[PDB]
Amino acid sequence: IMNPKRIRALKSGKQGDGPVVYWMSRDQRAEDNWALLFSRAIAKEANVPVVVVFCLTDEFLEAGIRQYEFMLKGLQELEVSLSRKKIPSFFLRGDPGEKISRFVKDYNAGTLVTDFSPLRIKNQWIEKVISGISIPFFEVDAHNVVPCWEASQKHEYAAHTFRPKLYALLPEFLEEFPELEPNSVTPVETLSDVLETGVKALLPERALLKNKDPLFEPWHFEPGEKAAKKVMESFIADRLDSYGALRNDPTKNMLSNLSPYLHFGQISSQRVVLEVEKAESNPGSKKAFLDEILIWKEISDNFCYYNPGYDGFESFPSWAKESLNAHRNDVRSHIYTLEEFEAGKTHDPLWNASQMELLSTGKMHGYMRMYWAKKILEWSESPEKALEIAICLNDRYELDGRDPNGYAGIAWSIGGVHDRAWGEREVTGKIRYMSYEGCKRKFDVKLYIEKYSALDKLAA
DNA sequence: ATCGGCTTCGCGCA
DNA sequence: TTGCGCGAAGCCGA
Ligand SMILES: Cc1cc2c(cc1C)N(C[C@H](O)[C@H](O)[C@H](O)COP(=O)(O)OP(=O)(O)OC[C@H]1O[C@@H](n3cnc4c(N)ncnc43)[C@H](O)[C@@H]1O)c1[nH]c(=O)[nH]c(=O)c1N2
Repeated sequence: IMNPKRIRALKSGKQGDGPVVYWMSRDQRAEDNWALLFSRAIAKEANVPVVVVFCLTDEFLEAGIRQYEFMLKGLQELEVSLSRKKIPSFFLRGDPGEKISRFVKDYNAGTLVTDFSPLRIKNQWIEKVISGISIPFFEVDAHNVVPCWEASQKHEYAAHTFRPKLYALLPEFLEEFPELEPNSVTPVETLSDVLETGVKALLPERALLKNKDPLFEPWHFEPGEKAAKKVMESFIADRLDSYGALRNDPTKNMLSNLSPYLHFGQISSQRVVLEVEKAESNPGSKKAFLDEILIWKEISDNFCYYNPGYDGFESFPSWAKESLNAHRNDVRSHIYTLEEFEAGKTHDPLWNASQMELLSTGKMHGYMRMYWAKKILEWSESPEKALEIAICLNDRYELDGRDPNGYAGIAWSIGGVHDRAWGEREVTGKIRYMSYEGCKRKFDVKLYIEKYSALDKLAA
């Protein structure tokens, strides 16, 4: 009934006479969720209800109010969404490995389902969970069109080798979603406290302007499943046609803007591809866009899955390692610390501008992110430091941060992963180089700089 | 084979 | 700002 290559058995065994509970984690949405549909499926063939369980963890302390509210404001809207289909959602606070354990016990779950994520800490949690349960345990890729473990059984060296695999698998996986049928059988803190608690927890780290005013502008992106869908519709109707020709222009904003929604799972990219595919646009712009949400977004999962040190210098390709190592003792033009990068006090004002876009909006322009990471590698004392600075700023300040897409982007920029070797230079070696004067022939750099000049002088 | 083609490069010049 | 060919560069896969 559903394509069963989207399921992997974690733990086998006997079905409890209790509810089917979805350990929701990555795909925080009620529609177009292959994982919650699997849950409803084996629930219905069991005459049991489905419930959903979410577990909140101290990981929010590692980022910002901006993300925590994006996720929490979302989950309030999910709660109404599930409840109106008779699906209870329960919200746990703590370590999954040992609270999902207690839950499975306290409620005698018939079976357990979770979505798929390649992040290391999730594979730790699944382990702590299996060790402590005896009921079955399933994982479902609800996040990729083509399940990650089916797309490829190895690390793909680049897109041109991955892309033929994905598209061969595409006609059998690109399909429509079925309706989420409500519970036939009507079947731990409240959500409002966790929001306010967390906020009081994070306020003293809040980026403030020099006049105590918060730096973040929460209005560029309304959180939520509802909201996500208006973003994609308006993008397919207004911006898709221009995506190819205007995407590399930080002065326009012809991006789809879906990445904070995708990251928190508030929208499936399968619904997106689906709607794009029937859309009558420029074939140029579709291909470019399909390629970003399909090849690049998914090889970003393949990356982390097959490379446990996805955030490490060790996961760069051999040639990139030799090159950067050969240039470790090169004199650097400038050397900034994390904090000088952080507050945009470099000599480059294009760079500082993108540091200001990231600080205030929560979302740096896809093209600028690539310049940003490279001038970090140029102006830091070592690669490993460069890498560690760009991760830290990516996850602290991007709304889409803490994401497979993030590590594999940084790897690309600093370490050449999924890229190729270019003319050898000082410091950066054979890693692909970008310049301010290459930026000038592509967009009106002065316009970008002008937009974010009013922040730097009043940052501290 | 073994060779072309490779996300998002820079640069000069029309 | 446009595009177009060339440049330096390591390596996958048909
Ligand atoms: C230095 C640096 C740092 C990061 C990233 C790249 C670079 C160069 N990326 C990837 C990319 O920059 C990001 O996905 C886009 O900016 C998404 O913004 P839009 O949704 O507007 O993209 P746009 O509308 O152009 O593309 C649509 C979608 O395609 C996918 N996509 C586009 N560019 C991609 C890329 N380079 N890699 C993978 N998937 C891509 C994403 O799902 C994106 O939502 C990333 N992404 C992310 O979600 N979180 C992050 O924290 C980072 N970090």
